Amino acid sequence: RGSHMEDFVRQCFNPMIVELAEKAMKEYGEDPKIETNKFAAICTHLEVCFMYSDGGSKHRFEIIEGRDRIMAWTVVNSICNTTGVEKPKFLPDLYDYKENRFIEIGVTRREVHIYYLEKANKIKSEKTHIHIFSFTGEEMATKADYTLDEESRARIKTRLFTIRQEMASRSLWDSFRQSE
Amino acid sequence: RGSHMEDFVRQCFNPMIVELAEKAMKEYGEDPKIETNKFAAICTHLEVCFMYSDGGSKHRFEIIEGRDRIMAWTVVNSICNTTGVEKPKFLPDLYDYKENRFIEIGVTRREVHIYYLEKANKIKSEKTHIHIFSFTGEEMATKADYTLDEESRARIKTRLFTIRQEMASRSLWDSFRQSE
Amino acid sequence: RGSHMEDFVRQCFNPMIVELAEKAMKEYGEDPKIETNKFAAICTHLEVCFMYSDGGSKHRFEIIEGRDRIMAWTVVNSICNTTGVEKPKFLPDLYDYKENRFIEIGVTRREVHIYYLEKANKIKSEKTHIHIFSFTGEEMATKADYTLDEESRARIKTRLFTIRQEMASRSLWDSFRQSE
Amino acid sequence: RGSHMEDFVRQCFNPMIVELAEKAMKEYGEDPKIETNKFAAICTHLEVCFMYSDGGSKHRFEIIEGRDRIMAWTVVNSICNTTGVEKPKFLPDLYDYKENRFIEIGVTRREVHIYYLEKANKIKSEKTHIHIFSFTGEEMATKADYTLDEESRARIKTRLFTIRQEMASRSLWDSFRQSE
Amino acid sequence: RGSHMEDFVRQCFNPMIVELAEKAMKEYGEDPKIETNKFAAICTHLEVCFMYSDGGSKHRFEIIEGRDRIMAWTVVNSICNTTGVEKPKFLPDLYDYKENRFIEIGVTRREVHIYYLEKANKIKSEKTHIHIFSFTGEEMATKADYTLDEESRARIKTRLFTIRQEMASRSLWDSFRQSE
Amino acid sequence: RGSHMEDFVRQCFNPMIVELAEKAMKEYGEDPKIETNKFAAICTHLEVCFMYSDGGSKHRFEIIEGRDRIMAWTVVNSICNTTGVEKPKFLPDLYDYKENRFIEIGVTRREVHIYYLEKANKIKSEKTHIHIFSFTGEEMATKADYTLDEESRARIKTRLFTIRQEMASRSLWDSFRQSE
Amino acid sequence: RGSHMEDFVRQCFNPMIVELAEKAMKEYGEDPKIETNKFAAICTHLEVCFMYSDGGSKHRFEIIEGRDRIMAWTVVNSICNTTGVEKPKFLPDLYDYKENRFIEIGVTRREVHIYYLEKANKIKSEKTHIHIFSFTGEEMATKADYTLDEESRARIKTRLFTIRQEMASRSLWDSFRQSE
Amino acid sequence: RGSHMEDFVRQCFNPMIVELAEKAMKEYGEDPKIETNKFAAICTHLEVCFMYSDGGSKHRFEIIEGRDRIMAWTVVNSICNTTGVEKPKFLPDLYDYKENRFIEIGVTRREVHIYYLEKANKIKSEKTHIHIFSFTGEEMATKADYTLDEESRARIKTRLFTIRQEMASRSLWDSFRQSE
Ligand SMILES: [Mn+2]
Ligand SMILES: [Mn+2]
Ligand SMILES: [Mn+2]
Ligand SMILES: [Mn+2]
Ligand SMILES: [Mn+2]
Ligand SMILES: [Mn+2]
Ligand SMILES: [Mn+2]
Ligand SMILES: [Mn+2]
Ligand SMILES: [Mn+2]
Ligand SMILES: [Mn+2]
Ligand SMILES: [Mn+2]
Ligand SMILES: [Mn+2]
Ligand SMILES: [Mn+2]
Ligand SMILES: [Mn+2]
Ligand SMILES: [Mn+2]
Ligand SMILES: [Mn+2]
Repeated sequence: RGSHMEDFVRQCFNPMIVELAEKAMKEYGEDPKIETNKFAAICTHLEVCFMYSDGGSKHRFEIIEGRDRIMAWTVVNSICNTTGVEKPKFLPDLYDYKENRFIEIGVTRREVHIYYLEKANKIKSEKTHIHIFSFTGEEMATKADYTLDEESRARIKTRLFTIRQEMASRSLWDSFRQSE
Repeated sequence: RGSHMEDFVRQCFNPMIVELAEKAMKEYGEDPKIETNKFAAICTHLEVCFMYSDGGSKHRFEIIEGRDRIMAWTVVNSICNTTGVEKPKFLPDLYDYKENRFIEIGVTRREVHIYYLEKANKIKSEKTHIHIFSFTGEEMATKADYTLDEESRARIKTRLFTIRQEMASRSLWDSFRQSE
Repeated sequence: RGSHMEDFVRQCFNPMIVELAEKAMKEYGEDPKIETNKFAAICTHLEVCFMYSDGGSKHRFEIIEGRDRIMAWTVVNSICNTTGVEKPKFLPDLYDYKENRFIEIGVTRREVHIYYLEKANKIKSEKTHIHIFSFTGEEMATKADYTLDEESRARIKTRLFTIRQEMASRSLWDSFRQSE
Repeated sequence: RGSHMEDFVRQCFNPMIVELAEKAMKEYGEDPKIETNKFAAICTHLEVCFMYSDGGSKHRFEIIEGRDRIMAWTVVNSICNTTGVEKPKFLPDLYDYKENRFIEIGVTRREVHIYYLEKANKIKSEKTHIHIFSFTGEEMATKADYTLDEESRARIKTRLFTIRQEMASRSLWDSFRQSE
Repeated sequence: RGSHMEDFVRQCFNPMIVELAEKAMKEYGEDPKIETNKFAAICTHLEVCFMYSDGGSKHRFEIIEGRDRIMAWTVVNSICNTTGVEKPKFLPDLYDYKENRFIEIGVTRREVHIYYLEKANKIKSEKTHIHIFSFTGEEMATKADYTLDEESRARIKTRLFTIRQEMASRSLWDSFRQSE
Repeated sequence: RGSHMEDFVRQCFNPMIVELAEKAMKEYGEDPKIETNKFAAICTHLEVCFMYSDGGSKHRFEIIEGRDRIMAWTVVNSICNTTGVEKPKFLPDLYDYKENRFIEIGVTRREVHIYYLEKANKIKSEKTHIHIFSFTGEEMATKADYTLDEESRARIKTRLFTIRQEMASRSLWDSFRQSE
Repeated sequence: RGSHMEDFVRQCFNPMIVELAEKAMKEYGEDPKIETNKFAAICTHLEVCFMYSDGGSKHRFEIIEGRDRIMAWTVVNSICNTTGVEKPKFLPDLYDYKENRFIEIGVTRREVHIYYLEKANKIKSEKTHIHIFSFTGEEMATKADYTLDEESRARIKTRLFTIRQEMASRSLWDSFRQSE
Repeated sequence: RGSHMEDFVRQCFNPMIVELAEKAMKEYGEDPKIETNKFAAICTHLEVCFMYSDGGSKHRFEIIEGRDRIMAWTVVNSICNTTGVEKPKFLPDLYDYKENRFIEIGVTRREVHIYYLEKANKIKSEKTHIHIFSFTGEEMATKADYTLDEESRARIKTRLFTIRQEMASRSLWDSFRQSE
């Protein structure tokens, strides 16, 4: 099928992220060789989730994203049945053992304003925290509480803009921006 | 002999925990292929001990559990002969170099209330600290002093409930609960 | 979902075989947590293919099985366009650079007689070689030409009978035999 | 307990051999810290078995020794049920896929004459091949058929004499010789 | 600069080949980000050289290609000053210790006829052997002496056609063919 | 060409530093076999940059030095487009996510006074921080703000003096000092 | 030569410590196969030095012990020429970048009182800090300043008593105690 | 001390050869930092011995060189006490299990004629085989029996001439040639 996107994705993200993105995609009946924009996004969203969890303290976060659907919900339940938080309706990306809340991480090519309202209206889980980033460098978190310190968040932002430049250097960014 | 428990134990715990559990069992004349509930427990108790020691600071804990009987007592003695704590009658699981006390870690399928009294009456070592967890998510430590911060203990609790769900998903939990 | 088969499969085959079997299954819309007999088979068929290719000389075989559909056909075509053999209708498992032919490897719980006729009638590619094994220890190859020497084939047979005993030790063999 | 033998055994054999010897010993209710001569022997017998299997061609031997009792018999049965050799009464050490026979490897501190008769009278399996070595450098195989070529057997002999010198250098050989 | 070729090259060849190709290119004042066809070729020519040397016996070939200019000539000289072959004017790719000759390996997108005459007229070293391959599957060696056995050469040919299909699947083959 | 410097450089710095220095040199049309003093310097400057970034907290610094020109500027831009700092005219060595500034690291064989003025006059980027070290042990940073704590800086200084002694032990220091 | 000590030393300390101890011994014309008590001591003193440096913060200590004589003095000089501390007459074991002083670590089988006076009278370097430990569990540091926190020092003490028990379990302790 | 030779030796031979050469030198009271020509030779002689043993079949040679004096003689004795060859007076470099003889490998900067007579007159062990090489490319073995096939010996010769060129490129060869 031979997509420039697909070769760029494989040279741009580390193999562990690429393998994991393929699982979720196939597990949801999507094709990384055909749905190449979504493939690029899932990797990106995956790497952000991973840097995010790296920002905290040793035992701070439980990583929900990157597991398979059944096991992701298994840990979700174990978390709810031991802390007592309400079981979310939709799969979150993380759990903060420090603040005792679930995190939903979104990565957008539009206004951080737009995505967040979209995610807040779908959630209505109240307790679940929302933290979104954009490819231009803005972030936006519930109650203005950004969980991590500035430097951990600054790096994520830097990485997201590197991915943008690399995508645009290959004339792929325009098509990627119109994907979301 | 072919026990569902035994295959689940080997897929659920990491190889280092499984090897170590087998040593202790054989070293005490028990068979992991036949005593599969106890095999599952020893692994679990082993993993809890290991996460527990991971919760502290770099040099905080000496790990007694997981060594062979003779060497476990050797370090126990070295600890007593250098700090001056009373030599316990029964093998503890850890030593806290911060609070200067031995830790006994128990993992229960009953009320944290029941196990602790059972362990306190057998101990009578006074100095030795007791910290027990349950598979439903409660903990219970001497003098309400839980040694680790909440997040390290929360993770242990989460893991213990994942093991429960996985065991029950395979219809093994009922037999495991009636083992203790 | 918790299948004894599924835990046995993961403890019985090496991780590389299990990962690869899952790809092919998901890539063909099958579930290893639900289609556990087929999961066990695909692993077995995979390990046989791998030992088989290990039997020859250094550069003897090209391994078609275990690649993804698109790439498996890519090498198939490269092989046909460089040797000149007829392009098979169905994906083979190997290519013999020594005898210059494609190999179809089957693994059966029935008479080696039955499977081979089934595979010969579906093939009709004439050139493609067929080599089947059973779980009881018989083999059966086109033109009585068994490609490998006796010892390489003897080991495959031994392994196949170990898998049978292990499956039956866990009361899984009866259900597995009725799967084919 | 502190045995010179036990420290010498651990410095003289590689960790994989030492771990494996401990399994078999514990699995048969023997103590390597107390039965140190037998501990030294089992390691030696283990290393000989391993070099022996290394002497053949790639797929020549199946290694029975070093597995646990139940799994060693499992492969034994798979071998018998696929070749058709008679199932031995006693666990052999190897299987020769080339000559299609089981091998019993013995290592002696007495006359190769004595041990072999002892092993032949106990066996009576007829088909099972016997190949014994001594610490002084002699060997002795059924039907004068020594399976491996001279060089592979010469190395085993050399190693066995190195172990003797090292043991005697530490004044352990005399007690070891009187063990058998 | 963002070349589809360049991303495909990095996903198609192993990292060791890509690193080595970059050295030679930079060492000769060429840019892999700009001269992407030549970048793709040098990798290909590199991988062929490496499989080629893998075809012989253990100590058969000395690999000249892939070293830096100064060190490649150093070994060339050591080879000439110890065997007595004439020192080539141009850097060869290999040395055959079996046939005692230097090998020049070429990889072409034109007729194996054309490239070979081009390489023979430039060489005039007489002793130096020439062995060329094409992307369609033909080979062509001096004195019809192809050095390796058929299977080693068949694999090279297969790989070369896989690279062609992958390049064309991405609409890169047409531009690559017009590069040579 | 055989330079004592070049052999000393390869035995004195770790392979990762040596490889990276060669890239930058070749990427700028310099020869490490001929420009051996500059080769020694680039390694040194590289190791200082690396220890420097190791001094901070986990996510403190982004390392600009050691990347290739195009990618170094890519991250530079991502940093500027996400924080809003002015885009430097010249490539810096690091970015401090804590103090939000770019760092220029210089290593001198002259007065820390001289180099700094030279670097300040060329920079005029105002925002970019300057931190220089000498081989005799002095440092010198903008606004007397030395970013790292004393111990991290003390180690760099120690290492720089070890390199001096080693160079002089080989009678290479005099020529190296006259290089700058 | 075959010393029980020598086999115990090799099973008791990790290979890196044993290799390093042998260097220093040979570099000073001592034989670990003959001077086995001193061999045991140098390992012990080495492991203490290593745990000690592990107690501090990331960049706290420079490790002098374990290097070869010439290189140990090279770093010593670099440290003196960059901080300005007086160059010790005798090789210390460490440097504290936090407190800016050299550390001499001694390990004794006598009264911590005796060794320290012996080391203080030989030193007279004033600035160099002295910190000694005993095999019974006492420590003793200059100005009652023990550099590390209690837990790091407690572990060293525990380890030292384990080595004592292991040595005595093998009837080697009595001869070791009379060595010092 | 800083010898160009010593830096060249460390960049020219692999770390395992350099470590091993240092052992033998220190074990014989020689200094690689001062006796740099002998240091270069011992490495060279070591690498030749290692390639030599690599030339044979899997179990062909026992490597005597590179062990410590006591252990080298231990294997020598084990070889003699199991084959029955005469115990050499001087330590050989190898044992050929194929031809049943000890090998003395010499590497010369003079006529292969001179060295061999020197080694034959000192030996007088009759049975011990002698095989010498020169840096110009000639070899010379007892009874014109060169043990290995031409290609294995050709590579050794090539390597020896590379070392010569590298040494001379650094103006070290002249001093090295006058060392022998
Ligand atoms: Mn998600
Ligand atoms: Mn999300
Ligand atoms: Mn316990
Ligand atoms: Mn417990
Ligand atoms: Mn197939
Ligand atoms: Mn098939
Ligand atoms: Mn046996
Ligand atoms: Mn036996
Ligand atoms: Mn070339
Ligand atoms: Mn070529
Ligand atoms: Mn720079
Ligand atoms: Mn700089
Ligand atoms: Mn010291
Ligand atoms: Mn000291
Ligand atoms: Mn020698
Ligand atoms: Mn010699």
